Amino acid sequence: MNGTEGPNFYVPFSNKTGVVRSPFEAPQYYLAEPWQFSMLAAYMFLLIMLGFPINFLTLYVTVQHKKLRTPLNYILLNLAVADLFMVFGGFTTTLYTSLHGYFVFGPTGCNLEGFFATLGGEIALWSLVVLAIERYVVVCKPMSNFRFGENHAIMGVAFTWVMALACAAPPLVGWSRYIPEGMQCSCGIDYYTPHEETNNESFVIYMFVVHFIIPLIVIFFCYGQLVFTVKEAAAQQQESATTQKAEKEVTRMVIIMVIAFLICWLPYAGVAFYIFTHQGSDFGPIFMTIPAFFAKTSAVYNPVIYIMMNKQFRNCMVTTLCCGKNPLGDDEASTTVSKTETSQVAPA
Ligand SMILES: *[C@@H]1O[C@H](CO)[C@@H](O[C@@H]2O[C@H](CO)[C@@H](O[C@H]3O[C@H](CO)[C@@H](O)[C@H](O)[C@@H]3O)[C@H](O)[C@H]2NC(C)=O)[C@H](O)[C@H]1NC(C)=O
Ligand SMILES: *[C@@H]1O[C@H](CO)[C@@H](O[C@@H]2O[C@H](CO)[C@@H](O)[C@H](O)[C@H]2NC(C)=O)[C@H](O)[C@H]1NC(C)=O
Ligand SMILES: *C/C=C(C)/C=C\C=C(C)\C=C\C1=C(C)CCCC1(C)C
Ligand SMILES: CCCCCCCS[C@@H]1O[C@H](CO)[C@@H](O)[C@H](O)[C@H]1O
Ligand SMILES: *C(=O)CCCCCCCCCCCCCCC
Ligand SMILES: *C(=O)CCCCCCCCCCCCCCC
Ligand SMILES: [Hg+2]
Ligand SMILES: [Hg+2]
Ligand SMILES: [Hg+2]
Ligand SMILES: [Zn+2]
Ligand SMILES: [Zn+2]
Ligand SMILES: [Zn+2]
Ligand SMILES: [Zn+2]
Repeated sequence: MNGTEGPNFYVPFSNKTGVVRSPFEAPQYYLAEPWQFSMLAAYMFLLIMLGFPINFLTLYVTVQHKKLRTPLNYILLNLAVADLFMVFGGFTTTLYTSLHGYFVFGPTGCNLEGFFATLGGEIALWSLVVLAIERYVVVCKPMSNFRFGENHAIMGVAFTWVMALACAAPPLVGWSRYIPEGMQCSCGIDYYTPHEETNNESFVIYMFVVHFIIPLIVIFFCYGQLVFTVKEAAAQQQESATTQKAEKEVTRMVIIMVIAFLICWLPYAGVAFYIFTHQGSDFGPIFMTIPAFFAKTSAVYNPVIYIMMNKQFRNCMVTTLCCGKNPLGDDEASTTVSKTETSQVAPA
Protein backbone atom coordinates (compact mmCIF):
# COMPACT_ATOMS: atom_id res chain seq x y z
CA MET A 1 0.00 0.00 0.00
CA ASN A 2 1.31 3.50 -0.82
CA GLY A 3 0.19 4.85 2.52
CA THR A 4 -0.64 3.82 6.05
CA GLU A 5 -4.35 3.99 6.62
CA GLY A 6 -5.37 4.06 10.28
CA PRO A 7 -8.81 3.86 11.85
CA ASN A 8 -8.49 7.54 12.50
CA PHE A 9 -5.84 8.68 10.01
CA TYR A 10 -3.93 7.99 6.79
CA VAL A 11 -0.22 8.70 6.73
CA PRO A 12 1.02 9.41 3.17
CA PHE A 13 3.95 7.09 3.89
CA SER A 14 4.54 3.37 3.51
CA ASN A 15 4.99 1.19 6.61
CA LYS A 16 7.14 -1.43 4.79
CA THR A 17 9.83 -0.58 7.28
CA GLY A 18 7.26 -0.44 10.05
CA VAL A 19 8.51 3.02 10.95
CA VAL A 20 5.04 4.66 10.61
CA ARG A 21 3.26 5.74 13.83
CA SER A 22 -0.23 7.20 14.63
CA PRO A 23 -0.03 11.02 14.35
CA PHE A 24 -2.10 11.06 17.53
CA GLU A 25 0.54 9.16 19.45
CA ALA A 26 4.11 9.89 18.24
CA PRO A 27 6.29 12.43 16.34
CA GLN A 28 6.23 12.06 12.56
CA TYR A 29 9.90 12.95 11.97
CA TYR A 30 10.22 9.90 9.89
CA LEU A 31 8.10 11.75 7.31
CA ALA A 32 10.37 14.74 7.16
CA GLU A 33 13.36 16.38 8.83
CA PRO A 34 12.76 17.77 12.32
CA TRP A 35 13.87 21.26 11.27
CA GLN A 36 11.00 21.34 8.78
CA PHE A 37 8.54 20.89 11.60
CA SER A 38 10.34 23.76 13.32
CA MET A 39 9.64 25.72 10.18
CA LEU A 40 5.94 25.02 10.46
CA ALA A 41 6.18 25.92 14.13
CA ALA A 42 8.18 29.10 13.53
CA TYR A 43 5.73 29.96 10.75
CA MET A 44 2.53 29.33 12.74
CA PHE A 45 4.09 31.43 15.40
CA LEU A 46 4.66 34.47 13.13
CA LEU A 47 1.15 34.11 11.69
CA ILE A 48 -0.36 34.25 15.20
CA MET A 49 1.77 37.29 15.97
CA LEU A 50 0.48 39.06 12.83
CA GLY A 51 -3.06 37.73 12.77
CA PHE A 52 -3.98 38.64 16.30
CA PRO A 53 -3.04 42.35 16.29
CA ILE A 54 -4.20 43.01 12.70
CA ASN A 55 -7.56 41.33 13.18
CA PHE A 56 -8.21 42.71 16.65
CA LEU A 57 -7.24 46.25 15.55
CA THR A 58 -9.58 45.96 12.55
CA LEU A 59 -12.31 44.85 14.90
CA TYR A 60 -11.66 47.63 17.42
CA VAL A 61 -11.61 50.37 14.82
CA THR A 62 -14.86 49.23 13.17
CA VAL A 63 -16.72 49.29 16.43
CA GLN A 64 -15.32 52.51 17.83
CA HIS A 65 -16.22 54.51 14.71
CA LYS A 66 -19.96 54.74 14.93
CA LYS A 67 -20.29 55.58 11.25
CA LEU A 68 -18.43 52.61 9.80
CA ARG A 69 -21.76 50.80 9.29
CA THR A 70 -21.97 49.95 5.57
CA PRO A 71 -22.61 46.42 4.32
CA LEU A 72 -18.84 46.32 3.69
CA ASN A 73 -17.92 47.55 7.18
CA TYR A 74 -20.03 44.67 8.48
CA ILE A 75 -18.66 41.92 6.24
CA LEU A 76 -15.13 42.90 7.10
CA LEU A 77 -15.89 43.02 10.81
CA ASN A 78 -17.31 39.54 10.34
CA LEU A 79 -14.09 38.46 8.63
CA ALA A 80 -11.95 39.89 11.46
CA VAL A 81 -13.94 37.90 13.99
CA ALA A 82 -13.74 34.70 11.96
CA ASP A 83 -9.96 35.34 11.56
CA LEU A 84 -9.55 35.71 15.34
CA PHE A 85 -11.29 32.33 15.75
CA MET A 86 -8.78 30.95 13.30
CA VAL A 87 -5.83 32.36 15.27
CA PHE A 88 -6.99 31.35 18.72
CA GLY A 89 -9.27 28.53 17.66
CA GLY A 90 -7.03 26.35 15.55
CA PHE A 91 -3.68 28.10 15.02
CA THR A 92 -2.91 27.58 18.63
CA THR A 93 -3.25 23.84 18.12
CA THR A 94 -1.43 23.82 14.79
CA LEU A 95 1.55 25.56 16.37
CA TYR A 96 1.34 23.30 19.37
CA THR A 97 1.15 20.29 17.08
CA SER A 98 3.98 21.43 14.81
CA LEU A 99 6.12 21.87 17.95
CA HIS A 100 5.69 18.22 18.88
CA GLY A 101 5.57 16.74 15.40
CA TYR A 102 2.05 15.33 15.95
CA PHE A 103 -1.41 15.93 17.42
CA VAL A 104 -0.67 15.42 21.10
CA PHE A 105 -4.29 16.42 21.81
CA GLY A 106 -5.36 13.58 19.57
CA PRO A 107 -8.50 13.86 17.44
CA THR A 108 -9.78 16.71 19.58
CA GLY A 109 -6.84 18.89 18.61
CA CYS A 110 -7.35 17.74 15.01
CA ASN A 111 -10.95 18.81 15.13
CA LEU A 112 -10.08 22.26 16.49
CA GLU A 113 -7.36 22.60 13.90
CA GLY A 114 -9.66 21.47 11.04
CA PHE A 115 -12.93 23.14 12.13
CA PHE A 116 -11.62 26.63 12.65
CA ALA A 117 -9.59 26.73 9.46
CA THR A 118 -12.62 25.46 7.56
CA LEU A 119 -15.02 27.77 9.38
CA GLY A 120 -12.67 30.64 8.55
CA GLY A 121 -12.10 29.93 4.88
CA GLU A 122 -15.80 29.19 4.31
CA ILE A 123 -16.98 32.37 6.09
CA ALA A 124 -14.66 34.25 3.75
CA LEU A 125 -16.08 32.42 0.70
CA TRP A 126 -19.66 33.11 1.65
CA SER A 127 -18.88 36.66 2.68
CA LEU A 128 -17.65 37.09 -0.93
CA VAL A 129 -20.97 35.96 -2.40
CA VAL A 130 -22.74 38.50 -0.16
CA LEU A 131 -20.40 41.25 -1.38
CA ALA A 132 -20.90 40.10 -4.99
CA ILE A 133 -24.61 40.63 -4.44
CA GLU A 134 -24.46 43.86 -2.51
CA ARG A 135 -21.90 44.93 -5.05
CA TYR A 136 -24.33 44.07 -7.79
CA VAL A 137 -27.38 45.59 -6.17
CA VAL A 138 -25.58 48.91 -5.89
CA VAL A 139 -23.84 48.96 -9.27
CA CYS A 140 -26.39 47.39 -11.62
CA LYS A 141 -28.94 48.70 -9.02
CA PRO A 142 -32.00 46.30 -9.40
CA MET A 143 -34.46 48.50 -7.46
CA SER A 144 -35.33 52.09 -8.26
CA ASN A 145 -35.11 53.12 -4.61
CA PHE A 146 -33.34 50.42 -2.58
CA ARG A 147 -30.49 50.63 -0.03
CA PHE A 148 -28.92 48.02 2.28
CA GLY A 149 -29.69 48.88 5.88
CA GLU A 150 -27.56 47.59 8.75
CA ASN A 151 -30.18 44.93 9.15
CA HIS A 152 -29.35 43.49 5.72
CA ALA A 153 -25.66 43.57 6.57
CA ILE A 154 -26.47 41.61 9.68
CA MET A 155 -28.45 39.32 7.44
CA GLY A 156 -25.60 38.66 5.12
CA VAL A 157 -23.34 38.20 8.10
CA ALA A 158 -25.76 35.76 9.69
CA PHE A 159 -25.96 33.98 6.35
CA THR A 160 -22.22 33.47 6.07
CA TRP A 161 -22.21 31.69 9.45
CA VAL A 162 -25.07 29.40 8.58
CA MET A 163 -23.44 28.44 5.30
CA ALA A 164 -19.99 28.06 6.83
CA LEU A 165 -21.33 26.02 9.74
CA ALA A 166 -23.24 23.86 7.26
CA CYS A 167 -19.89 22.85 5.92
CA ALA A 168 -17.60 22.94 8.93
CA ALA A 169 -19.80 21.48 11.67
CA PRO A 170 -20.93 18.23 9.92
CA PRO A 171 -17.48 16.56 10.25
CA LEU A 172 -17.70 16.92 14.06
CA VAL A 173 -20.93 14.91 14.19
CA GLY A 174 -20.61 11.85 11.93
CA TRP A 175 -20.57 13.19 8.38
CA SER A 176 -17.06 12.90 7.03
CA ARG A 177 -14.43 13.82 9.62
CA TYR A 178 -11.26 15.83 10.24
CA ILE A 179 -8.01 13.97 9.71
CA PRO A 180 -4.37 15.11 9.80
CA GLU A 181 -2.68 16.04 6.42
CA GLY A 182 0.81 16.48 4.94
CA MET A 183 3.39 16.27 7.73
CA GLN A 184 0.35 15.54 9.92
CA CYS A 185 0.43 18.87 11.77
CA SER A 186 -2.73 20.21 10.17
CA CYS A 187 -6.22 18.72 9.82
CA GLY A 188 -8.70 18.80 6.95
CA ILE A 189 -11.74 16.92 5.56
CA ASP A 190 -11.36 13.22 4.61
CA TYR A 191 -10.41 12.88 0.87
CA TYR A 192 -8.13 9.97 1.64
CA THR A 193 -10.36 7.04 2.67
CA PRO A 194 -13.86 6.11 1.60
CA HIS A 195 -14.74 5.38 5.33
CA GLU A 196 -18.40 4.47 4.69
CA GLU A 197 -19.00 4.35 8.49
CA THR A 198 -19.01 8.15 8.51
CA ASN A 199 -20.09 8.71 4.84
CA ASN A 200 -16.97 10.50 3.56
CA GLU A 201 -17.27 10.30 -0.20
CA SER A 202 -20.72 12.03 -0.20
CA PHE A 203 -19.70 14.90 2.08
CA VAL A 204 -16.67 15.67 -0.14
CA ILE A 205 -18.93 16.09 -3.17
CA TYR A 206 -21.38 18.03 -1.02
CA MET A 207 -18.58 20.42 -0.07
CA PHE A 208 -17.03 20.89 -3.52
CA VAL A 209 -20.42 21.65 -5.06
CA VAL A 210 -22.39 23.51 -2.38
CA HIS A 211 -19.38 25.16 -0.82
CA PHE A 212 -17.16 25.93 -3.78
CA ILE A 213 -18.22 25.43 -7.39
CA ILE A 214 -21.51 27.10 -6.66
CA PRO A 215 -20.47 30.17 -4.65
CA LEU A 216 -17.74 30.68 -7.29
CA ILE A 217 -20.27 30.70 -10.14
CA VAL A 218 -22.45 33.33 -8.39
CA ILE A 219 -19.47 35.51 -7.67
CA PHE A 220 -18.07 35.14 -11.18
CA PHE A 221 -21.29 35.52 -13.00
CA CYS A 222 -22.16 38.54 -10.89
CA TYR A 223 -18.83 39.98 -12.03
CA GLY A 224 -19.65 39.44 -15.64
CA GLN A 225 -22.41 41.93 -14.77
CA LEU A 226 -20.27 44.62 -13.26
CA VAL A 227 -18.29 44.31 -16.46
CA PHE A 228 -20.37 46.55 -18.75
CA THR A 229 -21.36 48.68 -15.77
CA VAL A 230 -18.75 49.79 -13.13
CA LYS A 231 -15.26 48.87 -14.43
CA GLU A 232 -11.77 48.63 -12.93
CA ALA A 233 -11.08 51.80 -14.88
CA ALA A 234 -11.39 54.14 -11.88
CA ALA A 235 -10.72 57.88 -12.42
CA GLN A 236 -10.60 60.88 -10.04
CA GLN A 237 -13.07 62.97 -7.91
CA GLN A 238 -16.56 62.46 -9.29
CA GLU A 239 -17.02 59.74 -11.87
CA SER A 240 -20.57 60.99 -12.46
CA ALA A 241 -20.65 62.09 -8.86
CA THR A 242 -17.83 61.69 -6.33
CA THR A 243 -20.48 59.32 -4.99
CA GLN A 244 -20.40 57.13 -8.06
CA LYS A 245 -16.62 57.61 -8.08
CA ALA A 246 -15.99 56.09 -4.65
CA GLU A 247 -18.37 53.31 -5.70
CA LYS A 248 -15.86 52.18 -8.21
CA GLU A 249 -13.38 51.84 -5.34
CA VAL A 250 -15.28 49.41 -3.18
CA THR A 251 -15.87 47.23 -6.25
CA ARG A 252 -12.11 47.33 -7.15
CA MET A 253 -11.44 46.01 -3.69
CA VAL A 254 -14.21 43.41 -3.60
CA ILE A 255 -12.60 42.18 -6.78
CA ILE A 256 -9.07 42.10 -5.31
CA MET A 257 -10.50 40.26 -2.30
CA VAL A 258 -11.70 37.59 -4.70
CA ILE A 259 -8.31 37.17 -6.40
CA ALA A 260 -6.66 36.89 -2.98
CA PHE A 261 -9.10 34.16 -1.99
CA LEU A 262 -8.45 32.00 -5.07
CA ILE A 263 -4.67 32.37 -4.80
CA CYS A 264 -5.04 31.24 -1.22
CA TRP A 265 -7.44 28.36 -1.79
CA LEU A 266 -7.05 27.03 -5.32
CA PRO A 267 -3.82 25.20 -4.58
CA TYR A 268 -5.26 23.55 -1.47
CA ALA A 269 -8.58 22.71 -3.06
CA GLY A 270 -6.65 21.47 -6.07
CA VAL A 271 -4.43 19.06 -4.18
CA ALA A 272 -7.49 18.05 -2.15
CA PHE A 273 -9.55 17.20 -5.20
CA TYR A 274 -6.66 15.29 -6.74
CA ILE A 275 -6.19 13.10 -3.69
CA PHE A 276 -9.91 12.50 -3.58
CA THR A 277 -9.75 11.38 -7.14
CA HIS A 278 -6.51 9.46 -6.54
CA GLN A 279 -7.00 7.92 -3.12
CA GLY A 280 -4.26 5.45 -2.20
CA SER A 281 -1.84 6.61 -4.88
CA ASP A 282 1.74 7.54 -4.16
CA PHE A 283 1.85 11.13 -2.89
CA GLY A 284 4.10 12.25 -0.04
CA PRO A 285 3.80 14.38 3.14
CA ILE A 286 5.02 17.61 1.53
CA PHE A 287 2.43 17.34 -1.23
CA MET A 288 -0.37 18.79 0.93
CA THR A 289 1.65 20.51 3.61
CA ILE A 290 2.54 23.40 1.31
CA PRO A 291 -0.93 24.48 0.12
CA ALA A 292 -2.51 23.51 3.44
CA PHE A 293 -0.20 25.79 5.44
CA PHE A 294 -0.05 28.52 2.75
CA ALA A 295 -3.84 28.78 2.82
CA LYS A 296 -3.65 29.71 6.53
CA THR A 297 -2.60 33.20 5.44
CA SER A 298 -6.33 33.55 4.77
CA ALA A 299 -6.63 34.68 8.39
CA VAL A 300 -4.67 37.83 7.61
CA TYR A 301 -4.75 39.03 4.00
CA ASN A 302 -8.35 40.29 4.19
CA PRO A 303 -7.62 43.16 6.66
CA VAL A 304 -4.47 44.11 4.76
CA ILE A 305 -6.34 44.52 1.49
CA TYR A 306 -8.96 46.48 3.39
CA ILE A 307 -6.63 48.97 5.04
CA MET A 308 -4.63 49.44 1.83
CA MET A 309 -7.73 49.78 -0.38
CA ASN A 310 -9.96 51.90 1.83
CA LYS A 311 -8.91 55.47 2.47
CA GLN A 312 -11.75 55.87 4.98
CA PHE A 313 -11.03 52.81 7.10
CA ARG A 314 -7.29 53.45 6.95
CA ASN A 315 -7.92 56.97 8.21
CA CYS A 316 -10.24 55.81 10.98
CA MET A 317 -7.43 53.44 11.96
CA VAL A 318 -4.74 56.12 11.85
CA THR A 319 -7.11 58.33 13.79
CA THR A 320 -7.57 55.53 16.34
CA LEU A 321 -3.90 54.49 16.54
CA CYS A 322 -2.83 58.16 16.88
CA CYS A 323 -4.65 57.85 20.21
CA GLY A 324 -6.26 61.25 19.77
CA LYS A 325 -7.15 62.15 16.20
CA ASN A 326 -5.26 64.09 13.55
CA PRO A 327 -5.97 61.62 10.71
CA LEU A 328 -2.90 63.10 8.95
CA GLY A 329 -2.91 61.17 5.67
CA ASP A 330 -5.03 62.74 2.98
CA ASP A 331 -8.18 61.87 4.98
CA GLU A 332 -10.91 60.49 2.63
CA ALA A 333 -11.61 63.98 1.18
CA SER A 334 -15.10 62.61 1.65
CA THR A 335 -16.91 61.35 4.79
CA THR A 336 -15.03 60.44 7.98
CA VAL A 337 -16.07 58.61 11.20
CA SER A 338 -15.21 57.87 14.76
CA LYS A 339 -16.63 58.22 18.26
CA THR A 340 -16.61 61.84 19.74
CA GLU A 341 -14.70 63.67 16.93
CA THR A 342 -16.36 64.28 13.57
CA SER A 343 -18.59 61.20 13.68
CA GLN A 344 -21.17 63.99 13.31
CA VAL A 345 -24.15 62.45 11.40
CA ALA A 346 -24.47 64.07 7.97
CA PRO A 347 -27.07 62.36 5.72
CA ALA A 348 -29.84 64.53 4.32
C1 LIG B 1 3.99 -0.28 11.08
O1 LIG B 1 4.48 -1.59 11.39
C2 LIG B 1 4.88 -1.74 12.78
C3 LIG B 1 5.30 -3.18 12.91
O2 LIG B 1 4.27 -4.04 12.42
C4 LIG B 1 3.70 -1.43 13.72
O3 LIG B 1 4.14 -1.48 15.09
C5 LIG B 1 3.23 -1.93 16.06
O4 LIG B 1 2.69 -0.79 16.75
C6 LIG B 1 1.73 -1.16 17.77
C7 LIG B 1 1.12 0.13 18.29
O5 LIG B 1 -0.29 0.01 18.46
C8 LIG B 1 2.38 -2.04 18.86
O6 LIG B 1 1.36 -2.55 19.77
C9 LIG B 1 1.42 -2.27 21.14
O7 LIG B 1 0.10 -1.83 21.54
C10 LIG B 1 -0.02 -1.51 22.96
C11 LIG B 1 0.77 -0.24 23.24
O8 LIG B 1 0.00 0.67 24.01
C12 LIG B 1 0.37 -2.70 23.85
O9 LIG B 1 -0.67 -3.67 23.82
C13 LIG B 1 1.71 -3.35 23.44
O10 LIG B 1 2.80 -2.55 23.91
C14 LIG B 1 1.81 -3.56 21.92
O11 LIG B 1 3.14 -3.97 21.60
C15 LIG B 1 3.05 -3.24 18.19
O12 LIG B 1 3.81 -3.96 19.15
C16 LIG B 1 3.97 -2.82 17.05
N1 LIG B 1 4.46 -4.00 16.38
C17 LIG B 1 5.73 -4.09 16.00
C18 LIG B 1 6.72 -2.99 16.40
O13 LIG B 1 6.13 -5.04 15.34
C19 LIG B 1 3.13 -0.05 13.41
O14 LIG B 1 1.97 0.19 14.20
C20 LIG B 1 2.77 0.03 11.93
N2 LIG B 1 2.28 1.35 11.59
C21 LIG B 1 0.99 1.65 11.69
C22 LIG B 1 0.00 0.78 10.92
O15 LIG B 1 0.59 2.59 12.35
C1 LIG C 1 0.33 3.25 -5.46
O1 LIG C 1 0.68 4.39 -6.22
C2 LIG C 1 1.02 4.08 -7.57
C3 LIG C 1 1.49 5.37 -8.21
O2 LIG C 1 0.73 6.48 -7.74
C4 LIG C 1 -0.20 3.51 -8.28
O3 LIG C 1 0.14 3.15 -9.62
C5 LIG C 1 -0.70 3.67 -10.58
O4 LIG C 1 -1.83 2.80 -10.70
C6 LIG C 1 -2.84 3.36 -11.56
C7 LIG C 1 -4.03 2.41 -11.50
O5 LIG C 1 -4.60 2.39 -10.19
C8 LIG C 1 -2.28 3.56 -12.99
O6 LIG C 1 -3.24 4.24 -13.81
C9 LIG C 1 -0.96 4.37 -12.95
O7 LIG C 1 -0.36 4.37 -14.24
C10 LIG C 1 0.00 3.76 -11.92
N1 LIG C 1 1.20 4.57 -11.80
C11 LIG C 1 2.35 3.98 -11.52
C12 LIG C 1 3.44 4.81 -10.86
O8 LIG C 1 2.56 2.79 -11.77
C13 LIG C 1 -0.76 2.29 -7.53
O9 LIG C 1 -2.02 1.95 -8.09
C14 LIG C 1 -0.94 2.58 -6.02
N2 LIG C 1 -1.21 1.33 -5.30
C15 LIG C 1 -2.32 1.18 -4.57
C16 LIG C 1 -3.61 0.79 -5.28
O10 LIG C 1 -2.33 1.33 -3.34
C1 LIG D 1 -4.50 24.38 7.62
C2 LIG D 1 -5.83 23.88 7.69
C3 LIG D 1 -6.72 23.76 6.68
C4 LIG D 1 -6.49 24.30 5.28
C5 LIG D 1 -7.95 23.01 7.07
C6 LIG D 1 -9.03 22.56 6.33
C7 LIG D 1 -9.65 23.37 5.28
C8 LIG D 1 -10.63 22.95 4.42
C9 LIG D 1 -11.34 21.60 4.44
C10 LIG D 1 -11.02 23.92 3.39
C11 LIG D 1 -11.83 23.80 2.30
C12 LIG D 1 -12.17 24.76 1.19
C13 LIG D 1 -12.17 26.17 1.39
C14 LIG D 1 -12.06 26.94 2.69
C15 LIG D 1 -12.31 27.15 0.23
C16 LIG D 1 -13.04 26.59 -0.98
C17 LIG D 1 -12.53 25.25 -1.38
C18 LIG D 1 -12.48 24.18 -0.27
C19 LIG D 1 -13.85 23.46 -0.32
C20 LIG D 1 -11.39 23.16 -0.75
C1 LIG E 1 -2.95 25.02 -7.98
C2 LIG E 1 -3.79 23.78 -7.85
C3 LIG E 1 -2.93 22.56 -7.55
C4 LIG E 1 -3.52 21.32 -8.18
C5 LIG E 1 -2.97 20.05 -7.56
C6 LIG E 1 -2.11 19.29 -8.54
C7 LIG E 1 -1.94 17.83 -8.16
S1 LIG E 1 -0.85 17.06 -9.45
C8 LIG E 1 0.02 15.43 -9.06
O1 LIG E 1 1.00 15.56 -7.86
C9 LIG E 1 1.72 14.29 -7.47
C10 LIG E 1 2.67 14.54 -6.25
O2 LIG E 1 2.88 13.39 -5.45
C11 LIG E 1 2.57 13.80 -8.72
O3 LIG E 1 3.26 12.58 -8.38
C12 LIG E 1 1.63 13.59 -10.00
O4 LIG E 1 2.40 13.15 -11.15
C13 LIG E 1 0.88 14.97 -10.34
O5 LIG E 1 0.04 14.82 -11.50
C1 LIG F 1 -0.59 58.08 14.71
O1 LIG F 1 -0.14 58.00 15.84
C2 LIG F 1 0.20 57.46 13.55
C3 LIG F 1 0.08 55.93 13.49
C4 LIG F 1 1.19 55.28 14.31
C5 LIG F 1 0.68 54.06 15.03
C6 LIG F 1 1.75 53.00 15.03
C7 LIG F 1 1.20 51.70 14.50
C8 LIG F 1 1.75 50.50 15.28
C9 LIG F 1 0.86 49.27 15.12
C10 LIG F 1 0.63 48.58 16.43
C11 LIG F 1 -0.85 48.43 16.69
C12 LIG F 1 -1.18 47.05 17.20
C13 LIG F 1 -2.65 46.94 17.52
C14 LIG F 1 -2.84 46.32 18.88
C15 LIG F 1 -3.46 44.93 18.79
C16 LIG F 1 -3.64 44.29 20.17
C1 LIG G 1 -0.94 57.50 20.56
O1 LIG G 1 -0.93 58.53 19.90
C2 LIG G 1 0.33 56.64 20.58
C3 LIG G 1 0.68 55.98 19.24
C4 LIG G 1 0.52 54.46 19.29
C5 LIG G 1 1.61 53.76 18.50
C6 LIG G 1 2.84 53.45 19.36
C7 LIG G 1 4.00 54.36 18.97
C8 LIG G 1 5.27 54.08 19.79
C9 LIG G 1 6.13 55.36 19.95
C10 LIG G 1 7.54 55.20 19.38
C11 LIG G 1 8.48 54.48 20.35
C12 LIG G 1 9.91 54.42 19.82
C13 LIG G 1 10.56 53.07 20.10
C14 LIG G 1 11.62 53.18 21.19
C15 LIG G 1 11.97 51.83 21.79
C16 LIG G 1 13.00 51.97 22.92
HG1 LIG H 1 -20.21 41.36 -8.58
HG1 LIG I 1 -3.49 34.05 0.59
HG1 LIG J 1 -12.52 57.92 8.96
ZN1 LIG K 1 -13.89 3.60 11.42
ZN1 LIG L 1 -19.85 26.56 3.60
ZN1 LIG M 1 -13.25 7.69 -3.44
ZN1 LIG N 1 -3.88 59.72 2.85
